[PDB]
Amino acid sequence: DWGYDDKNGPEQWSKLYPIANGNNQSPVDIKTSETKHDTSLKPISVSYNPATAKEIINVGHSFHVNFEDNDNRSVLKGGPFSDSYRLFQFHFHWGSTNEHGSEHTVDGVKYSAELHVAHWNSAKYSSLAEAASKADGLAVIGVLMKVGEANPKLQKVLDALQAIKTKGKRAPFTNFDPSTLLPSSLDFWTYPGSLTHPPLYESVTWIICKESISVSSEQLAQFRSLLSNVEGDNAVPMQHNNRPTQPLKGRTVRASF
Ligand SMILES: NS(=O)(=O)c1ccc(C(=O)N2CCN[C@H](Cc3ccccc3)C2)cc1
Ligand SMILES: [Zn+2]
Repeated sequence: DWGYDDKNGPEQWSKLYPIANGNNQSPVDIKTSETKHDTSLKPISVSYNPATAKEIINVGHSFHVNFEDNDNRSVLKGGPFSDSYRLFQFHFHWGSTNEHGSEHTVDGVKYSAELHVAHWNSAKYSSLAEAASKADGLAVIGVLMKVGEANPKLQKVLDALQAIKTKGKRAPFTNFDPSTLLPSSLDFWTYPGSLTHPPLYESVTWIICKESISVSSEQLAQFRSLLSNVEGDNAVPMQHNNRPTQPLKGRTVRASF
């Protein structure tokens, strides 16, 4: 299959997934001198119901927190969108050291981690599986995480990790509103892009917050403590899971501010 190590990592993904060399690949470096302000961009509005939080899962290369997505209890609206988008999961990316780990970069600056909050177009489509490969099917909020003070909002997520230490492990994760993880200012950049790992579908409208959130060095250690192996095998920590930034290929990054 695919991964983040030497033989199966980002540099080699194009062999199984040709779209990796596509025209709408993510993530990107946001150059602030080259962004175009857009007055038509409405403010981002998120309205999430904590009752939709369902489950936390170790997926080998990462972990996901999944949400019930059968109705519109948890929605994203506004920004560049006419359609309402339904929350389905959030997850993080991180790096081997504090010096890197984010996927998106801003004026060449790499952050320590990045939060992704993913949604699918339920106005246009009937399911995530239908939406996933569509140009307007997915919307992901990206939040850059800067190493510094411990983030108490992250704690419930971090506390849950001891129950899903190895690949394939899953556990209930309930009564959680992930808008509590977002920065106070929702000023954003947006561009048309892709999933940042296989299958790399060019189906994502990216919403990148200009304001970062904090994470401590020890909080990052907890991410890196997660194991990629199945229970009983020799422990293989998830050291990193961030893709290198990709060519803009003439796309414009728009700013709401
Ligand atoms: N980093 S990112 O771009 O924000 C990103 C967005 C969505 C997903 C995701 O939900 N999955 C991808 C892996 N297989 C699963 C099923 C799946 C496959 C394809 C599309 C959606 C979901 C779940 C992963 C990464
Ligand atoms: Zn992601």
